[PDB]
Amino acid sequence: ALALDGKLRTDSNATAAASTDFGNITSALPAAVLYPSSTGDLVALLSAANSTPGWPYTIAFRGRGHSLMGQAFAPGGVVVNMASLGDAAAPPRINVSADGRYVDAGGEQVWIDVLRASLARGVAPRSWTDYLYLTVGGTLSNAGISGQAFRHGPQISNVLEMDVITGHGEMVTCSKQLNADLFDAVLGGLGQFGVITRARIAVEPAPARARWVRFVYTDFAAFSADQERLTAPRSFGPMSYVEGSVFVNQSLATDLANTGFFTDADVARIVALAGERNATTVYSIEATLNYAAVDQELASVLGTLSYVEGFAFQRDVAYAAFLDRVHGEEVALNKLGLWRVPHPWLNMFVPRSRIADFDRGVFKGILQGTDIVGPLIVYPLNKSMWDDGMSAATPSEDVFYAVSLLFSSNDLARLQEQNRRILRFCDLAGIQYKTYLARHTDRSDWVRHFGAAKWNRFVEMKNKYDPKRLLSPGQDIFN
Ligand SMILES: *Cc1cc2c(cc1C)nc1c(=O)[nH]c(=O)nc-1n2C[C@H](O)[C@H](O)[C@H](O)COP(=O)(O)OP(=O)(O)OC[C@H]1O[C@@H](n2cnc3c(N)ncnc32)[C@H](O)[C@@H]1O
Ligand SMILES: *[C@@H]1O[C@H](CO)[C@@H](O[C@@H]2O[C@H](CO)[C@@H](O)[C@H](O)[C@H]2NC(C)=O)[C@H](O)[C@H]1NC(C)=O
Ligand SMILES: CC(C)=CCNc1ncnc2[nH]cnc12
Ligand SMILES: *[C@@H]1O[C@H](CO)[C@@H](O)[C@H](O)[C@H]1NC(C)=O
Ligand SMILES: *[C@@H]1O[C@H](CO)[C@@H](O)[C@H](O)[C@H]1NC(C)=O
Ligand SMILES: *[C@@H]1O[C@H](CO)[C@@H](O)[C@H](O)[C@H]1NC(C)=O
Repeated sequence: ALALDGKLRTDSNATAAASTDFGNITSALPAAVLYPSSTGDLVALLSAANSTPGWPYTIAFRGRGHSLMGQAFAPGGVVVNMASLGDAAAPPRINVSADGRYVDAGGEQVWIDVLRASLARGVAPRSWTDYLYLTVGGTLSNAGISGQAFRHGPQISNVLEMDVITGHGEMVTCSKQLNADLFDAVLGGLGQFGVITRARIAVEPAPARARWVRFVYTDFAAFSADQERLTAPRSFGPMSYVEGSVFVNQSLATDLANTGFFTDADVARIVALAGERNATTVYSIEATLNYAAVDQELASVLGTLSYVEGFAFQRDVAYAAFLDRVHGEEVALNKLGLWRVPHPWLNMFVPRSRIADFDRGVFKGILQGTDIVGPLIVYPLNKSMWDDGMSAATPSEDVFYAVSLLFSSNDLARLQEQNRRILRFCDLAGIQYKTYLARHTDRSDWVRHFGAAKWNRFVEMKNKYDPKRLLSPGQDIFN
């Protein structure tokens, strides 16, 4: 039925393209790839899967395949090429509401396109990812975090409603008011319960510009205290975005230059500072203020901080240019063949009470004396802005840190071993971290990830919405 319409492809080129991801570490060939022209095609697949005894195929939903460890694969199954839903010129897959208070976006749509459509109506989503070439459905199946999340929550806290087709092949509209169980399950739900075909995203009046600062520290305690100050509830302070980065001594000049923020003269000044202080690690807060009034507002906030005097660095850019900053980084790295490489990324949420310990063991310990390529990102988040009824798992403390160690790769085995060593350190130290963007490979690890109560809920939702255990098998939770 679908295959004859050219939609279900089994040819080598189709299966090969759906067999690798951004991680570039694991691969798994699907039996077939669906190229749906409409949500009707997805209903048809899931309905067939639901109603057919001896249905052979697991089903994954490939967004843009930005997964690190095969989460978007369907080994010997069917991968849905979600992008196909956006092929047709009409009808539009992104609709800003009549009053401009939300934007409807297809699950397959990339956030960069949501941005552009929103800005055309003078509005924009409030909560982002660092990198915009990711799908709406993909980030919402994880959490979606960036420097705005401290004050607006992750992207999953900025969804009004969704259309989801479940593993039963039923199209369901869900929200806090209707089918809330599915709504909560799908958000951070790792593609386990159904496919998001549309999500209603909160927007705000679009700021025109961002004053964009980097502040330099040699002292982790000062660096982290200041991040916590900037992101503390008052309602929040003036900063629109707060992240941070870590720079190890061995690759200091190189890693500073690789931010794309510091000029060569800037780098030289920071290298000189680290030298005089014999610092093994340098830290930088990255913050923005969306908008002479800016000058005074910025001066007032900076006055509350304790970065090294002389080491505030400023840029002033269009809001959209700030948001899409990493696109330029990809273009540059790709030209040098340094983008499409293995990415043994380590991402976790570390409770505030143990972040100094993590710094001691990892940044001042394990990572020392290595050539680091890729950003090491660290910044606090506020639990209050997360909904613990949703599937996403976070640490128990009111404040926890996003720690994203974005290693680019004989190097791969070394980096993989290093990541195991970091996790070993955390476990031995009794740090109650949660992984993010990682898949686990046995039951006990997944149960630990969610905790007993949330796991049991996760299973209840799985039985309700995907009883055959077909969906997103690359997460290795039920497969
Ligand atoms: C590649 C990368 C990823 C990334 C990032 C920067 C880069 C260069 N920066 C991020 C950031 O700042 N903050 C953040 O939260 N995440 C960031 N990411 C990671 C990214 O969110 C994940 O890669 C995520 O998976 C989104 O990527 P993508 O849209 O390409 O989705 P996928 O990898 O193909 O699929 C992931 C899982 O979700 C299921 N899925 C996909 N679409 C749907 C829909 N529509 N409905 C239900 N489930 C869906 C897949 O089956 C798979 O399991
Ligand atoms: C954006 O809005 C348009 C309405 O203008 C939606 O287009 C309709 O979509 C349904 C099914 O998705 C079709 O049966 C109709 O024929 C379409 N109407 C028009 C006027 O073309 C579109 O679905 C919306 N997009 C999203 C993702 O919500
Ligand atoms: C959570 C996560 C994977 C964030 C990734 N962020 C980024 N990923 C790749 N390049 C970047 N440059 C700045 N931030 C970058
Ligand atoms: C990673 O990318 C390279 C191209 O540089 C490719 O040859 C290789 O097969 C990929 N590996 C995986 C597991 O995706
Ligand atoms: C799912 O399958 C069952 C048969 O066990 C059937 O009763 C139901 O109609 C199916 N739903 C859809 C939408 O295919
Ligand atoms: C920083 O690393 C360089 C080698 O790359 C070394 O010469 C220097 O001693 C290191 N600085 C400190 C204080 O660790």
